[PDB]
Amino acid sequence: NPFQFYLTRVSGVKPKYNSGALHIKDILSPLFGTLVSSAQFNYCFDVDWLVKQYPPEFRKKPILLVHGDKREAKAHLHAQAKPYENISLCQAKLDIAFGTHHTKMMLLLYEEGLRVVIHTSNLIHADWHQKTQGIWLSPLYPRIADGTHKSGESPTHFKADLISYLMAYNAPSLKEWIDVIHKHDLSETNVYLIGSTPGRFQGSQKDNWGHFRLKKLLKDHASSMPNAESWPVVGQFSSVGSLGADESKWLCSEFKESMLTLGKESSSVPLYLIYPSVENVRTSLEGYPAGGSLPYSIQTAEKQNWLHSYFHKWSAETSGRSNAMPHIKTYMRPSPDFSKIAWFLVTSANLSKAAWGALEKNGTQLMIRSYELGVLFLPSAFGLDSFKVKQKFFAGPMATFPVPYDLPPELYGSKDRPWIWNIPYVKAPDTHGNMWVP
Ligand SMILES: O=C(O)c1ccc(Nc2c(-c3ccccc3)nc3ccccn23)cc1C(=O)O
Repeated sequence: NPFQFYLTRVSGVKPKYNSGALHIKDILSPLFGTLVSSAQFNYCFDVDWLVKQYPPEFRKKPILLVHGDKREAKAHLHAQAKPYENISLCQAKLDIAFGTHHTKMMLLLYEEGLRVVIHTSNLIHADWHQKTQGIWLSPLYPRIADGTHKSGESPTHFKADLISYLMAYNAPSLKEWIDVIHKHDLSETNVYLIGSTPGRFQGSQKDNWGHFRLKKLLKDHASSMPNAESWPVVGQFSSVGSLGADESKWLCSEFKESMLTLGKESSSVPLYLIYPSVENVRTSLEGYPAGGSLPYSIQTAEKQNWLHSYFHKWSAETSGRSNAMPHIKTYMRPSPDFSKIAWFLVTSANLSKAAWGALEKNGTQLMIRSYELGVLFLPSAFGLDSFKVKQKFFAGPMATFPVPYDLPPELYGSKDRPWIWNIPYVKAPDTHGNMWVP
């Protein structure tokens, strides 16, 4: 397959549903390369667990942890890492209030080349155990011969865009990794990078990040088809921010408008949002504890009940993962009968203004609070007009895209409610016999 899009292994499903999946131990194995150095960008870290995921022969190679923690949280992380002299830490600046470092990425420098892994999992045991998570694996990028002058650039501009993303941190440990990337040939990359970094962007910078970055890529590298207004937008996420008092404030004004862009010329497009119901969580492999990783607070939800009429259940029979709660985030543009898609994005970005950006200053400035990172699959980058949806995720033409959940999405029933993590659920017990008492 050309897409190199994987799910994480789920403990408890039948082997046929883990055949093409990846555990973190697989990603870090010597079969993927002989490790020299690695950088782990993430939100949450269990350092003791993380080091055990590297092969024993590689556990003393340098590791850089890129994080957003401050004050006591930062001290706790440093305390976690001090037993390991090979671990350095880089604190990503978060100068806008309520931002987080939410990017999940591995930079893996080998004796044989370089690999980039952009994924959705925190570096803790539970995120790789029984959750639905996504992984994009880059090709093995060879080193450019010393003395040779070539760009090493892809038709999707991935090398320059990844360097641009890392430059935004303004961090000396990441300048080292920028120099490493400069020395490698990334020309085989067929995905577009979509990043978010904190800031207020206007003018030439407005299209660099967040949902304006997505809009720019869809304008430049997708084509609008007849009946485009009938191709829905699907968003699928594990957290929801405060979106405003009605859909006109952000969701259906600037976010949806970016998502429905196709081609270069100048809305009744259906919008499907997939987010676990209480019942999805209760009957999940983890039970109610799965909702500890679906952080939608009652305070936020009570101010936007209008939003929940967009919500659809999690269902993933296609990948055997209906009971493996999603921590992957995905966005895509299917055809009206869900048999094709115009594009697919896997990312760390949840459904929030912090992650995607919100327009400010009379529409001239895009303000982003957080770091986020994802990769965009466009048919044009594969010589295609659209992708055909693979009918079974782990089944066999290779030009069909493996969508990891069921289509069409199923609307919440009248008795369903969105998972809200800080209220109790004491009416029916979960798969482990327990209630939920926050
Ligand atoms: O992707 C996701 O679902 C996700 C969502 C939120 C998040 N950070 C976070 C948490 C928190 C704290 C402890 C345990 C779980 C979440 N609380 C707040 C409050 C405000 C802003 C961010 N917050 C991290 C992730 C991730 O998994 O990276």
